[PDB]
Amino acid sequence: QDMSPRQSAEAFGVPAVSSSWVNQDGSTMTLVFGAGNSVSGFYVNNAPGFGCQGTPYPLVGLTWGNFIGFTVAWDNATANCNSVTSWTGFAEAAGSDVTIVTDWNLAYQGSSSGEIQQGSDTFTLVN
Amino acid sequence: MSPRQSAEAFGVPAVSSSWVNQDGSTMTLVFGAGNSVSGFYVNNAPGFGCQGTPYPLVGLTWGNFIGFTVAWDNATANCNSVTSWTGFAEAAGSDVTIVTDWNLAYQGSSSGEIQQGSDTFTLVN
Repeated sequence: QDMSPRQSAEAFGVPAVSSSWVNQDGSTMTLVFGAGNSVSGFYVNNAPGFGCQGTPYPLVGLTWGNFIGFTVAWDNATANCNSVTSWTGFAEAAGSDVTIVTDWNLAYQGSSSGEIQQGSDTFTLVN
Repeated sequence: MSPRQSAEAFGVPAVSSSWVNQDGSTMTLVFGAGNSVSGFYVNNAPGFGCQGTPYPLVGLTWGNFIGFTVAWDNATANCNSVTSWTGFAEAAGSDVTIVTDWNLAYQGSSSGEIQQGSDTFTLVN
């Protein structure tokens, strides 16, 4: 009874196994639903005041129903910001639109010792 | 990046490690290729459904930084919700601690909600 990739995407509230999104800062991401409640994809940060912008970083997570969680480690071939971010949240469908309401935490190296910064991102489905 | 090197860099001298948080919740972390962590989590925290049964976890690390997610769905119990943790490991002698913050996305009183909390994990072996 493992949910198919397509069943998982439908439960989240999107038509296809892959979906494109944009947040309030114009950061973009693509989500790919797989077997085992799996979430894969990539993230492109556009948020002012952050490093590691404008290039894709892998994301991995899990999902159940309209709930999701996923992590991005800020290392790729182009740059490194020695940090990790996770998002957790819920999808809301309305008409032909979907939004994901998330909260995030970011683990990074403070000027002294490890620190965890927090925020919220709202993502809308790009059709 | 190889598993053991990732695990090392996190502060554990082994690809497989077991942890327990302040409330008695347990998890096993396996460092895989690249930046991957995979394992299982047993929630023994007061007041949550889905106690005492193992759920898959997945995440990524970089250095002593980690993020991982658990969907509260398995064959025993479904709590229609997901939790992610994000934090950092600190090593003292052969002790290793993970300080994390977590978010739980769930179906609240009248709509989706996100509850926040903090877990500290210690390395057991």
